[PDB]
Amino acid sequence: FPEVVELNVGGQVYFTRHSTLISIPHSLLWKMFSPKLAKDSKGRFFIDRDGFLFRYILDYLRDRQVVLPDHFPEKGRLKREAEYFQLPDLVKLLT
Amino acid sequence: FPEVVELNVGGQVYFTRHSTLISIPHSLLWKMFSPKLAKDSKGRFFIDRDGFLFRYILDYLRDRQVVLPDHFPEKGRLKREAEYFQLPDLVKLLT
Amino acid sequence: SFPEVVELNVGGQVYFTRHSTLISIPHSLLWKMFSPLAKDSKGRFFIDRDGFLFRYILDYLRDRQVVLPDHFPEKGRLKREAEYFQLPDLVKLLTPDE
Amino acid sequence: SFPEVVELNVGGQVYFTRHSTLISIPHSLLWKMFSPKRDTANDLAKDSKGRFFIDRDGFLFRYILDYLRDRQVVLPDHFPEKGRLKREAEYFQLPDLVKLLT
Amino acid sequence: FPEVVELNVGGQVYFTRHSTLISIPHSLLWKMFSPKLAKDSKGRFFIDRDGFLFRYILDYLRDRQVVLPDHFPEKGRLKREAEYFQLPDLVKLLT
Repeated sequence: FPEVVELNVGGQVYFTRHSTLISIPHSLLWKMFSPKLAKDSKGRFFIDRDGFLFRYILDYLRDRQVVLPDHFPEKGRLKREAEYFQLPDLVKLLT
Repeated sequence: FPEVVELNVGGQVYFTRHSTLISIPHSLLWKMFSPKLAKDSKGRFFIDRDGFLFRYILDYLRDRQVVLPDHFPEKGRLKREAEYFQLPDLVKLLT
Repeated sequence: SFPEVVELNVGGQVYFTRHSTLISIPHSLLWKMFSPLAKDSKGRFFIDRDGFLFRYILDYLRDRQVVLPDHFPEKGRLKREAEYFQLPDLVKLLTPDE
Repeated sequence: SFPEVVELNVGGQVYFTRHSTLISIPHSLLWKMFSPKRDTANDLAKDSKGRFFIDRDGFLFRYILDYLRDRQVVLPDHFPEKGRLKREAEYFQLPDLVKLLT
Repeated sequence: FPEVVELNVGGQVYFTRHSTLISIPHSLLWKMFSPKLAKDSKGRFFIDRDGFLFRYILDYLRDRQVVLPDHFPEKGRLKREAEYFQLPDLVKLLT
């Protein structure tokens, strides 16, 4: 895997470090990006999840804490995304 | 059909796995993408439905459940979309 | 002729629909326009109307029915749009009796 | 030199309208701005994107644009800022719209 | 370093002057671009943060002040970004 990973999450393009994707052991992205996969038309790694919500999943992977926009109406949806990506501490934070 | 399908739903661009579109048998998207279609100017598969609501149709196809944003004012509209795409269990969840 | 999938620019908002949807209701304005027309700089068919309201006009053309968002504050404005597009049954659905 | 479909940037909000709509009311500001009666007249402010720029409230222009299209005013249900729009109609020099908003 | 620096901030491409990146001494971008790193697949300088919030970070580097859009819902998120980029005076302005 390259140092900088190019992702396509349900249509939205994200760039992150490989270390960020494998930062939390036993999580879904850690299982997927183990240093040892579906690709988009432009050769980007594809994740079949909501693109807009992934922005906050990424920031939780970067900081182990995520600040949400004022009057964020998708807390419950982000909790479901956190459940899918298997991030129990983020699930606890969003309950 | 490619592994990652590029969709244009009434103006809104979505990317999903082909398996996700054919996940529910006897549904409309299953009929449309059965391996045995209208295309946009940029060669994307076209769906003549509301683009904004398709976001929640996609998440239901991904998880066989969908979490909606807080104070979602388009439950009735999504129910009509679920009826069109022939997803009875999603229609039941929105009633 | 007209393509299968029509690219529209309605007062700034970009919409994509099937040509069959635009000519689904005979003697309506969109039927008159697309029966076999201004174009923007990007070559999209231009409609000089409110872009946000067109979303509900499109759904009425798709199903001959339209569900509106809860506490929709532009019922009167959509009625005016329905009048412009010459959709009498949609006008009747949006007109209050009291 | 004006295109059939004019791309406008009104204080941040992007609007698309026909050139005929902008010059529909003679002696109004948008008519002065866009009229080919200008003959040797070219300047109008443009944004970075190349769109014609109008230094006014973007949200209220929506109802100014609909008055030019229909020569009537259909407003959203429970619209509070009626005076602000009349002030916009005063700026765009639309006396008949001013009279409708009284 | 070139006069005009090409950046990739979590997917979003930004172009700025080298002087703007080193305008505030002892900040993270100063230490990164000092005349005395990570690169994207296309050879662009990579920053593993949120791409959308980074425009405001550049505005503060240019003018030493930042005007936010009316009803800006991401003040808290931009405060976290300001903390990461080590801009204490910007953090104080966002508290």
